[PDB]
Amino acid sequence: NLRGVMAALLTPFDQQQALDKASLRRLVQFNIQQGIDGLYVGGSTGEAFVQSLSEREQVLEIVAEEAKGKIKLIAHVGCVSTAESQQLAASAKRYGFDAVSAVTPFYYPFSFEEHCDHYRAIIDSADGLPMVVYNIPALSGVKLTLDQINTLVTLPGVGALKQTSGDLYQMEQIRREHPDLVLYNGYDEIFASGLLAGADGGIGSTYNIMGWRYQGIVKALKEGDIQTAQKLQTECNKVIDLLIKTGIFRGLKTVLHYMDVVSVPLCRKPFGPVDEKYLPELKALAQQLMQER
Amino acid sequence: TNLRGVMAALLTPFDQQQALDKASLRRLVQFNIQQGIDGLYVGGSTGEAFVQSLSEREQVLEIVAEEAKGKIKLIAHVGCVSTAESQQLAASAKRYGFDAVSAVTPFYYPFSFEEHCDHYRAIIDSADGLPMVVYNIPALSGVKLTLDQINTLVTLPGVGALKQTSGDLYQMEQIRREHPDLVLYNGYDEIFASGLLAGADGGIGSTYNIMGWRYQGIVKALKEGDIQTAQKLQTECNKVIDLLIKTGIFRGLKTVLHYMDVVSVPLCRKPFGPVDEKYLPELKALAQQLMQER
Amino acid sequence: ATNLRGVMAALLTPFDQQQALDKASLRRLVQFNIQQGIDGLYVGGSTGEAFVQSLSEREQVLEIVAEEAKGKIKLIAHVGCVSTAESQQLAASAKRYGFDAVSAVTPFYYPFSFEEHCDHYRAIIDSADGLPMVVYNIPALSGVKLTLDQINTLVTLPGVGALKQTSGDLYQMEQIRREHPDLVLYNGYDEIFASGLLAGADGGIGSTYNIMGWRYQGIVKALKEGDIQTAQKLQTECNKVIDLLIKTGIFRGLKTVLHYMDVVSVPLCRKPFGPVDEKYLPELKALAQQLMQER
Amino acid sequence: MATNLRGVMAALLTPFDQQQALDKASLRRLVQFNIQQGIDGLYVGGSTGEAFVQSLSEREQVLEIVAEEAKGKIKLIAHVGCVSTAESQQLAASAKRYGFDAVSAVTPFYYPFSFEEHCDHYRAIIDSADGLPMVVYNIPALSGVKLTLDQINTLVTLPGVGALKQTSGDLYQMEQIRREHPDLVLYNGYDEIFASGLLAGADGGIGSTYNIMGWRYQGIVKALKEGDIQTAQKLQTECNKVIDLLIKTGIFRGLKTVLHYMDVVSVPLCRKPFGPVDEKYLPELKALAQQLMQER
Repeated sequence: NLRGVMAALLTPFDQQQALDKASLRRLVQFNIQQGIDGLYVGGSTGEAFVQSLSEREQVLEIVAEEAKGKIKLIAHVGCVSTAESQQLAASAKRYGFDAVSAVTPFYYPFSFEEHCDHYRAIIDSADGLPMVVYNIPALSGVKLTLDQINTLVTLPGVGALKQTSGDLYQMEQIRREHPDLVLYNGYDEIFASGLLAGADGGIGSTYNIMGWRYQGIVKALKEGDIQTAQKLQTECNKVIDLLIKTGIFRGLKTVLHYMDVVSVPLCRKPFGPVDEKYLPELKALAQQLMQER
Repeated sequence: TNLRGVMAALLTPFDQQQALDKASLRRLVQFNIQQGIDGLYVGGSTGEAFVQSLSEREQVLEIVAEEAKGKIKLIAHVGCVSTAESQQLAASAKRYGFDAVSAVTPFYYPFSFEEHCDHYRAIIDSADGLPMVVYNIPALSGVKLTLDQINTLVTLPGVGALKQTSGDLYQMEQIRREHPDLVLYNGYDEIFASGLLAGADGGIGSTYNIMGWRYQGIVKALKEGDIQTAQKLQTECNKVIDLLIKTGIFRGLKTVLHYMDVVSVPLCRKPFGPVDEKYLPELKALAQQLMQER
Repeated sequence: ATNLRGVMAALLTPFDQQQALDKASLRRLVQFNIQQGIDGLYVGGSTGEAFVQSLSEREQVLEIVAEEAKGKIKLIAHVGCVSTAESQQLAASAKRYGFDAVSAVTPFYYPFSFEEHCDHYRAIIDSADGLPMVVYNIPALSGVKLTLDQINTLVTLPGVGALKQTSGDLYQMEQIRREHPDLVLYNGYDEIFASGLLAGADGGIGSTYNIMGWRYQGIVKALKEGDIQTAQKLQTECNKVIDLLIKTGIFRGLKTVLHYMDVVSVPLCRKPFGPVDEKYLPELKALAQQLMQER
Repeated sequence: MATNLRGVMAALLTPFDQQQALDKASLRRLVQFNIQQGIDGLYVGGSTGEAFVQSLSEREQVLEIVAEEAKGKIKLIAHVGCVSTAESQQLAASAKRYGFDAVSAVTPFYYPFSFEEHCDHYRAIIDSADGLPMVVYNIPALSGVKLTLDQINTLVTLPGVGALKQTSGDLYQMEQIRREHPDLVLYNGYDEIFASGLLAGADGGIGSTYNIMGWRYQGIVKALKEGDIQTAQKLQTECNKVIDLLIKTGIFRGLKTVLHYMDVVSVPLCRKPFGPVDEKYLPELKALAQQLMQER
């Protein structure tokens, strides 16, 4: 079962921008400890697009060694290139991941038929692991229609859709057309509303530092406690407001650093460092979250 | 009391000659009242105000007031590109006894934010006491405001509410967080349930004319913590919206109301065209379903 | 000329302190444009602040401009409104006043199907009673984004004799010319006039022609004689002015310059348009001086 | 002449074999083909070279081979841009080692970087270019990065920047850039508006279609220089008939196909996800190759 609340994993680096293996392992265990349902590895949040294929494979392998069998593992193997995506898909299979995922190839304009074959090819290389289609127009620049999304999710081998879109009319339409589809809400800031619209879970960057809040929203809605669901979402959004100001990945890494999970809170260039004017708020947030749970 | 609630965006019935059908207008107002609607938003996009003259818009305002003043809440959309024209309608809404005025951000010409603010100020002055409902609808106006700009508009002297026709529910939550007492109407019918959850405390929509009770049912369900009921109702509303978008929203609604014996002639004004005859069976069946449901 | 090709100024509508039409200034502006050697005037469009004017006010301007310039220069009446019926009323008036053609922006605000847009133009053409129609494509303001195929269909509708192309896409400008060798095609963005002509436009309609139309005529002439350098220098000078007008506000900046040229009595635009920022007056006054000396 | 970057330069394609691997023989043939039609230089490793579906070592291999074939004969610009600053720096150092005349980098994409981050990205690559002028690359349609004129002005005035490849159809901005930077090397990016772009202020251009008809673009430059507007328009019109076709067929694969018929490229395939050319377009593509060879 792929339904659930899963954190989009960050990739810790050292002062020289190389992978910090010890912090990667610590972050994986940290997520498992807070009760996350699984991890989405090698996606936007893992800074995969500023990593080489071998670096992405190194991360996939380490995460699997640390969490395989404990929580669900989804490997985002998407690249612009189909061949590169296939290589990562085959490696994900070798490492024992539960599923693979791929963002719609970007930069170059591709036809819908080309997108479809891209997914089919990756699915073939995944050799048995279900595919999680990844729709994120804001970053990819690829704007799919409802009909096209329906076609992609019905392709043989596709078992889920990560929907990073704020269009909750479309979210409802997708659920209506696919009653059994695993549908992950992609924008943390509308999680509650996304679930109400039809999503049955979610994948997000902020889950790394407060995943229990999202689990709390799932529970609140299940119990019909709208008040609690809204309060939790509101608190999540106060945090998201901050992270958007500071820079999301580096802000999260900085909080995790103050929690003693991540040794060095740096992202790879061109991402810059966190503006020191935000440290007081980030330190206070880490303290608050550590006390909270 | 207050302006919170579920308000239908009133349609303007026309006769075979594109002229106001007074009889059908009155029937539609009473029809909405009987559905349990909290009020009516008159003279906005749904009323085809932008293809009507000022005199025609005033006529609709006056008649609706005669039919519902004192029974339900009445909000008059007096917005025009012109500030002076908007002011004229504002003065008329006051004269007819409306509860509030509203104005879409002036469109077509690119205006600076300062000009948008002064526009609202001038209309509020002419509204002579009636609270202003700011109207954010980027998809149609082409005006894209930032959260900071929206906060400034809703805090202008005389503003008492915001009609938020935006599918951005992160911003909906941000607005609620910044203005806990603000009257906030969800503008897109298709995400009503999610909009309320995010922070809206009511809504204004075109489809309320034929199934307002369903939206009232969503408010009740969420209030009683009945998530499934709220979702099921929203799903049903969206099945209707799917159809209406295919047929054309205003004319599709008028056609359903026609089969409900409310609107004599379901036509919209040109350039709007007629409903494709192939959709009549579905619209008639829908009208039948709704009537049996209500 | 026995055709509609040429350089036509998009006429501004002078108002008094009460924001009411200033007839004396309107007449002066019309004569001023004729004196500049303009080929014609495009009346009642964006630049005339038509969308903050009533139907009767738009008609009043049409009548006056006709009284002043009919038979002297070409006159195109922009009768476009969101409403088809309202557009038809203005079309009938334009015919009665003796305008040479009518024009209409793609109806906006509400989303209309392409078929509805086509019927809209057909209806107005019917009311124009013989006057040719100038289709008006201006996506930036109207929000209507037509494809090349749709534009081709619109320009070939019975009764259509021209297209005002307010688009910065010069690939599409060339494609339109390639598909319609005889079509009258007006470049709409003053700031790319020279390049627009090179791409295929055979004339233009613009707001800034009101204060320096002779520069645009100079560009047409320069290109006709193969004097690229002169064409570029003129376009550059036009853009220096356009840079300023965009900062000050185009319509009010233009009106202010005209005020200093003793053409417009009160350089005000109608609300929500605000007044010019006094900090710009020095530059605007200097520009007026320069333009007058240039003549 | 020795250091001048102004001119008409083809955005080089990367020929592959049936297995999607680099076809060195065809790459060499394509370089010579461009030199023979009088091109002023080559822009290598950009969008057109399918760089974003190539690995760093593959991009370096192409850079090295092109240098061996054309260094000293025509100008060579190495597009070393990657989303990652470190990868870009690696390519920049290699470009200098191979003897390129300049480097270039597209604004990093996918992730929403701040303007300050874009600036530091360019500064870092410029440092690694150790002497080679930088050609800023503005192409919003593909990168999704929309810069303001003020931001473009800041970028082109960074120490070490000697040019800007402007892939934008906004000719008002093209003129504004020329007015603000009278000595800046400004390349028109959209082939379909080349003539108008030069008139607006560009002093040269870089484009994909130059690979099959570069002499036409040189013809437009000469025409405008001589004041022959009719000839300039005629050439642009013929170029646009071709561009209309390539947009329908797929630009890179359509070009490779024409080059295959001109006996330059062995196998005209692009790398997946790019699909093959729809066979219904082969008649026009073959006829185009015949026409161009006749013309040349």
